[PDB]
Amino acid sequence: GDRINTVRGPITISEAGFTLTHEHICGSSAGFLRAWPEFFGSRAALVEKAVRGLRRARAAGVRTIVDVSTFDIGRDVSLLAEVSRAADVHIVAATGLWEDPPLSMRLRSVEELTQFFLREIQYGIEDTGIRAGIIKVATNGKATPFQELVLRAAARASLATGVPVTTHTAASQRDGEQQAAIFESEGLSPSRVCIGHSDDTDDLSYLTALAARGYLIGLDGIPHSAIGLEDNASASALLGNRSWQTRALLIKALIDQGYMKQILVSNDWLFGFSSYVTNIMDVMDSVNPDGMAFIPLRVIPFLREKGVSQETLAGITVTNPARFLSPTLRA
Amino acid sequence: GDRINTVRGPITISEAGFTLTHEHICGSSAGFLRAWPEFFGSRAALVEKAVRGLRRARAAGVRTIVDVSTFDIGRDVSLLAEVSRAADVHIVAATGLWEDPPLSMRLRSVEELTQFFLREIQYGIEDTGIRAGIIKVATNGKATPFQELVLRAAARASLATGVPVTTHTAASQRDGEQQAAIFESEGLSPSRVCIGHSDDTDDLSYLTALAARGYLIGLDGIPHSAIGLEDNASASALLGNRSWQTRALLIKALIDQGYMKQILVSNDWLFGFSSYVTNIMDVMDSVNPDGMAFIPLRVIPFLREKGVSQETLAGITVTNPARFLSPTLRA
Ligand SMILES: *[C@H]1CC[C@@](C)(CC)CC1
Ligand SMILES: *[C@H]1CC[C@@](C)(CC)CC1
Ligand SMILES: [Zn+2]
Ligand SMILES: [Zn+2]
Ligand SMILES: [Zn+2]
Ligand SMILES: [Zn+2]
Repeated sequence: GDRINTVRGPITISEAGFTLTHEHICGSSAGFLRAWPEFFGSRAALVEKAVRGLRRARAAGVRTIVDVSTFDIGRDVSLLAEVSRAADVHIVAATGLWEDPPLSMRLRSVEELTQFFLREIQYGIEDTGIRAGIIKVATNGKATPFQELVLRAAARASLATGVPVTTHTAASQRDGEQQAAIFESEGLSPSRVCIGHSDDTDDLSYLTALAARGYLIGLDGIPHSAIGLEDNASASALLGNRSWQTRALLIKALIDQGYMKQILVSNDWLFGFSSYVTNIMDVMDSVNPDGMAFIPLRVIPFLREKGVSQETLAGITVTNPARFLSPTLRA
Repeated sequence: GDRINTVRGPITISEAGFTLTHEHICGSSAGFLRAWPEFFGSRAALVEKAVRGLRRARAAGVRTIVDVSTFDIGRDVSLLAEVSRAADVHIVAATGLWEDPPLSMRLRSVEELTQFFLREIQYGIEDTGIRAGIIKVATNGKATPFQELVLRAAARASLATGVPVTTHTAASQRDGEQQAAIFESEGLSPSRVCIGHSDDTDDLSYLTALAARGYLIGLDGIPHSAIGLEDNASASALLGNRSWQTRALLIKALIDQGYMKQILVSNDWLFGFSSYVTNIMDVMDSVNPDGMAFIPLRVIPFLREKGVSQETLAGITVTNPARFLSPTLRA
C-alpha cells in the first residue's frame, strides 16, 4: 500500500505515474535468450532496440511498464533491469505461468506452485533479489487441469501478499468467466484481478458481466491488427482483423457504462518475439512503428476527439494502475 | 577422430575409458534449476548428491558419462563441469531437443534448428565455451511434424561435424524405424546413430532390423523397473514391470546374434528429476541404490555368470563408446 516492487527496487505509488499495465521487453521461452542470443541478432541488439523504444515511450509520457513476462515467456529480469536503467522507465516484473509451462512446472501441485510464486514475490527471482510486483496467468478456452492449479496458486499468492493478478484469455471464448469462478472459489477479491486481452472481443455482455462483479478489464492489445496484411496468415492469426480504432472504442464504451475506474489500457508490445513465427517482430513494427508509445501518441488523442476528457484518461492511465499495483487484499 | 569434447575440454579417445553413454546429472527443464533450486533441496545439495554418486561410479570403474540432457531437459553445463571436476569423471554434454521443447524451439525451421545445434557443437553452449559432444533427439510414437525437423537438423549437424546422434524412443512402438528412415533420407550413416531406450522392448525383430542396417542399439535403462511397486502407478508408468535381468539379457541376445560391436549400455540414471512426479528420485533411489554404478557392479557380473566374456564386456563398455563418440562421418 506504500510501495510497488520494480526491477530496480521499491518505488512509491506517486513515482509510477503513467503506467502501461501489459507489455513485454521480449516474448520468448525460459533459457532461450541465454542459449541462442543470435536469434535476436545479438543480446546487445535486443537491449539497444528495447532502450530506444522505451525512451520514445518515455518522451510520449510513459513512466512505468508492467512486463507481464513469466518464467515460461523467458522473462530475464537482469535484462529488464538493464533496459530500465538505460531508459529511465520503471519496469514491474511478473511471476506466474503463461501458456507454455514445461514439464517441471506442469507436474506440480497447487501448493508447490504457490511456493514458487511466493518465492518470486517475497524473496527474489532466481539469484537476483528482484521481486515480482504482479502475478500473470493464462487460459486459451476452458482451463486445462494444470491451468486450474495455476489460477488457484495465483489467488493464494495474491491473498498472502496483496500483489495483483493479471490474466491472458481467449476473450472470444469468454475465459474470464471461468477464471473469475476459480479465483472467487479461493476467496480472491475481483479488485485484485485484471482480466486481460479483453479488447479481443466485442461482446459487451461478457465485458460488463466481469466489470459488474468488480474485475479490472485489460484492454491491452490496442495496436494489434492485421488489417492491411490478409496475405499473411500467421500475422492475421496473431493480430486479428479488427481495427485499432475498434479496440480503442471499447475504452469509451466502458467509460460510458460507468466503469472508468476499472479500465487498464496497454499495447502488449515487445522488442523481441521468439515464441512465434520468424520475423513477426518486423511485421509488427511495420503495423505499429510507435511501439509502446502507441497508447499515448495515438489512442489518447483519438479518445479525446471522440469526447473523452483529459481528466478521465489521466485516471485510466495513472490512477487505475496505481490502485491496481499497490499491494492490498481489497483495492 | 582424435578428440571428444567434454565439459572440461577435449579429451583423447584413450582417456574416455569405461563410458556410460546415456545418463543425466539432473532431469529438469530449461531455466528451472536457476528459478527454483529449492525444488531440489538446494543447488548445493544437488551438486553434493551428484558428486557422491559419480565418485561411487568411478570407484566401480566408470571413467566417463555422456549426459544426454538437452536444452529442454534443463541441461546446465556449468553444473556438469562443477560435478565433473569434483568427482574426476569426464562428462560429455549434449545438444539437440528432447520431448519438451518450448514454443521458441517448436516454431523453428529445419535450417534454424541446424544453426542452433551447430552453435552448441562448434562454438559453445550459452556463454560457457563448453561444446557438446553428442546430439540428442526424441520421439514418442509417430514423429510430430516438428520432431521430423529435429531429426533432420540433428542429421545435418552430425554430417557437418562428425558428432554422433542418440535418440529417445517409445521402443514398443518401434520408433527407431521411422527415425532411421528420416536420418537416412538426410544421408546420415547409421554408424553415427544410437537408437536409445531400446531395452524397453523385447521385440528381437525390431532390434535386429535396426542393428542389421548398422545402427548402434542403446540398452540404456537396465535398472529401470517397478517390480516391487505395483501400488505406485506413477513409478510403474515410468519404470515398467520388466525386471532388470530381463533388460540385461537383451545385451546377451545381441551378442549372440553377432552385434557385440553395436551395443551401448547405460543406466539412464539421474541425481535430480523435476520433470516427473514429486519424490520420484526417492522412489528410484530405493529401487537402485547403486545409481550409475549399477552397470559395473551388477550388470557386468550378471552377464559374466551367464557366460559373456570379460573381453566382450570390455569391448562394449570401452571400445564401442569410443568408436561412437570419436567424431567421424563413418565409424
Ligand atoms: C471523462 C470525464 C467523464 C466523461 C466526460 C463522461 C461524463 C468521460 C470522460
Ligand atoms: C565375448 C566373447 C565372445 C563370446 C564368448 C561369444 C563367442 C561372448 C562373450
Ligand atoms: Zn497473452
Ligand atoms: Zn502479453
Ligand atoms: Zn529418454
Ligand atoms: Zn535419458
